[PDB]
Amino acid sequence: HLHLDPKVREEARRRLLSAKGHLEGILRMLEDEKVYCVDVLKQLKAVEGALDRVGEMVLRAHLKDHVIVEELMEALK
Amino acid sequence: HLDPKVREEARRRLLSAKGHLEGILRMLEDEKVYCVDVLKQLKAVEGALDRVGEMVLRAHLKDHVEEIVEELMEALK
Amino acid sequence: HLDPKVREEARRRLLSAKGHLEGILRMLEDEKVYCVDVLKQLKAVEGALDRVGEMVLRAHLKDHDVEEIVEELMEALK
Amino acid sequence: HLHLDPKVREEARRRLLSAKGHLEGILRMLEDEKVYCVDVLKQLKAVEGALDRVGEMVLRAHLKDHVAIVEELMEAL
Repeated sequence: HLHLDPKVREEARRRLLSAKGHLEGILRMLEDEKVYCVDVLKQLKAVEGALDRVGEMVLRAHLKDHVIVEELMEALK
Repeated sequence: HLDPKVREEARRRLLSAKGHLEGILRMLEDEKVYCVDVLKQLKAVEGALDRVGEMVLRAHLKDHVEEIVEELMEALK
Repeated sequence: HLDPKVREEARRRLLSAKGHLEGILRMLEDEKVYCVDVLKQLKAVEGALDRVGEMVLRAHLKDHDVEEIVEELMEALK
Repeated sequence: HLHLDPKVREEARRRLLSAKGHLEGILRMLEDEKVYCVDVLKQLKAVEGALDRVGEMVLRAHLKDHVAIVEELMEAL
């Protein structure tokens, strides 16, 4: 629906690849025996923080374009 | 140590979340992007992550001073 | 500027939120406290605040210097 | 259900009083004619941030106690 600026696209793709790499790390850690509950929670929050950052970039580009409301709101909620 | 059963369930759930994350990557690697669809997919993945975080916290809590609480709050905050 | 009707609705909703907030204050000013209820009341007040922010955001959006506009918004949304 | 430490109680009380003071400020600002949407959103976010701090205080106290139910807590979180 939008031809995203390659710069924002490549930037978002980099942050998600990182998020993905990080999630694969948690998956591997979950293969170990002495894995701590707190470590899992912390790392999950880290992946979440990275996704939020990508969401902001996408939201930014979406708004700049349109600056529709119900659909946007529905997505933010 | 995180319960082995929760560990297994967490692995299964995060593997799917990881697959979902790659779907978002593919959406971005396309020149045309539906920003709101992407925002929704991101929230969906965040929701799946939250559910696993919820499951691990619950087991960690059912299980259960200063050190304990301190580490938990650190993980939560 | 923020729609006059929105400012009005926002004041009414925030006045109740404030009244709710004082209730949490009274709960704490009590030597005996139900932690779980206090956590629930807080989340309830947080929800009322969110609904007001939601209303204000919506009106702000329905209305819409693109660059500057988005910059400020994202700054508010933080 | 719990005889909260006067120290924590007075601290949570002080922070809520400030939160309330801040909310009454927003209410007054909403009486002005040139109020900006972003300012309201920002200040509301500030009130929320202060409420989160009091909750983290109440949660820490709740946890220390019970570590020394899970459904009710999760339910509240």
